[PDB]
Amino acid sequence: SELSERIESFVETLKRGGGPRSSEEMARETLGLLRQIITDHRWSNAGELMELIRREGRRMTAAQPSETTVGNMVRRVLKIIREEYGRLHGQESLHKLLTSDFSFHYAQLQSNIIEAINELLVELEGTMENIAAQALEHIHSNEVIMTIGFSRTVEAFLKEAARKRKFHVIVAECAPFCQGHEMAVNLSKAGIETTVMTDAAIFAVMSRVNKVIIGTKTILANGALRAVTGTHTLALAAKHHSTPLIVCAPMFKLSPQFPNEEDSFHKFVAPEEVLPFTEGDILEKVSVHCPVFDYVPPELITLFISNIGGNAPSYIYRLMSELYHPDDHVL
Amino acid sequence: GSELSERIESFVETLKRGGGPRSSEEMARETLGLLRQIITDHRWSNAGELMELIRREGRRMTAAQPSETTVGNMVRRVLKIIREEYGRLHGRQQESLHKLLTSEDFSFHYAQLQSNIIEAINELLVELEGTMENIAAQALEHIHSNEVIMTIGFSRTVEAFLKEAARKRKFHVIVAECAPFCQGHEMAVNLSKAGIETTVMTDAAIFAVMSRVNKVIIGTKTILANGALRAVTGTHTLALAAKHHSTPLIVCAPMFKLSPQFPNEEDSFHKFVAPEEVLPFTEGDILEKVSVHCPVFDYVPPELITLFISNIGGNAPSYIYRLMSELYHPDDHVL
Repeated sequence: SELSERIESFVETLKRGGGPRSSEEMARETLGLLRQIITDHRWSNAGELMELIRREGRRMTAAQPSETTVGNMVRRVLKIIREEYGRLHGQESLHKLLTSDFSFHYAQLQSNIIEAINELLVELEGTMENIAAQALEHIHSNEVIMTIGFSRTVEAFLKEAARKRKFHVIVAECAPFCQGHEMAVNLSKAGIETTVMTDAAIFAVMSRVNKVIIGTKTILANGALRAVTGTHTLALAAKHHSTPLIVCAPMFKLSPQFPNEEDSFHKFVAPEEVLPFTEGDILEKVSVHCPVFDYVPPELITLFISNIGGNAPSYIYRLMSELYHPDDHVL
Repeated sequence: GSELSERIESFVETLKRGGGPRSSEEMARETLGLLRQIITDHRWSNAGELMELIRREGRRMTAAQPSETTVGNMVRRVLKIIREEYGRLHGRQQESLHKLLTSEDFSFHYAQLQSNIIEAINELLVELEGTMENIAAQALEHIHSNEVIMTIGFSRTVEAFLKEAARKRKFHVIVAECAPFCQGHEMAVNLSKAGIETTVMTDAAIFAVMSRVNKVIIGTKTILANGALRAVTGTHTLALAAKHHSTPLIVCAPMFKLSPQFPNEEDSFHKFVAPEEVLPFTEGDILEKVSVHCPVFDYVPPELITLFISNIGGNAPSYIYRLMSELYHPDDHVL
């Protein structure tokens, strides 16, 4: 019952508040939990294993829809299972239509699944290092960069680029949770000549910014972004001034979902962050809304930097085909 | 008398043959002096006869070199001055709805007229003296610290603008040479002598460098009726790149470069010169079949222009229609 209590603790942590702060920690925890589910649970065929994984994935995704990394890991494990079963047993395209199965047992499938999960974890470990390594090809000397909020990938990007180049960074605090101050302090401690501003100044100073480098929470199927609130205005200003918008996002933040799906997209938190409880009687008559995430259309994004290199949003669909099976979108 | 005719012939021959005077300010001053001499050293009875004489002289001077719009601008300014003086000293405009809802002759010689006109012309000449300094004085309210300015060709007004701004602030200026007459090198070295930290490049790199440029400050040869520009070649591309990157485009141009004509005279708009500058005569037999065109001016639509800086201050391209309505009379456009 150790696995059951681990699953319950994970679900409760997802529901109440994020234990693993970094998304990489969440992905690693999900992968470890899925590995324990595969090993400990007793299954004969591949189909029953897939349906079990689907059940726990549905529970975990229902725990917190905004946290898409859990669902991404579940779907990656499902595609790994499908690929291994196909390899040990014997893609919607025009070629397939013109040219032209579970419930079979294979004893050695489990070891292949386990080793595939292990190599997936190994790849997961070094994503930020790869992004930082390729950072130096996009920053030139005496450049001006703009960042919104706090993202570890972007700060690693900038700190690796700062070892050989001198550039200016402008960080806009992400109100109400003003986490841009922490990133600005961290970058200033590395001597990167940073500046702190509020969101309201973004369009005021974008005319003097050479390029924008941002992180994200989720990349959708069409190349759209689920980012921190205020990123849509940032992208609109960048498009207005034609400054390139670079998104430093690893491959596990890539979700096969589409924008218009149940409208449970943004995450709404207590209005105490926006309007304090000490205002008084006016709070009876005032509707306060505090979204924490924002939708960014794919046409406002210039480039995607990931552990496999640089890509355009127009190619994102292909990265969907190589990662998730079309029958695992619904989960 | 005879000396006036000799001066007129010399002026028209200098206009139609080559350069002279060097600067547009000097050309405007010479045109105004010639017009003053015509007004004084000639006998006319009515104001209409003086207007007809000025019309004939201006027609000849503009036919000498249509690309030099400053001569026509001075002629039309003198005609407007004559109209204003006759109206003020005879009775007590601009074809508005107000005049249409509330409902001429230029005879009746009045003795006090002529002298008054001369005075007005002198006033005009006075504001020709401090025009460049007036434009340059307001450079410190458009340049901020560590800015990146970009310029095309050689412009004395822009040179004075930047040299006055550099006395109290540090900024970077990129000059794109205006091929074939690479006059941007002279402006670049002139700015470098003032320690403005200037960069030189060919004007094929305008779009590549526009991504790192904060403001574009350029001169012009003529401002058209709708706010359009007749500028050196490559200015239309520069404006297009600035509009693509939404970098503000500032035009530093005096008030005597305003021409009441519209861009529908496209045939004579550009000044086509010998193709020797583009393709040398030493190419050989291929010159027999190749068509080479070397325009020195091009048309910039008003929608690509952000601001107009002149000796009367800053303005938007949407207000140009008013300024010319205060400078020229509608019946004097055709001349």
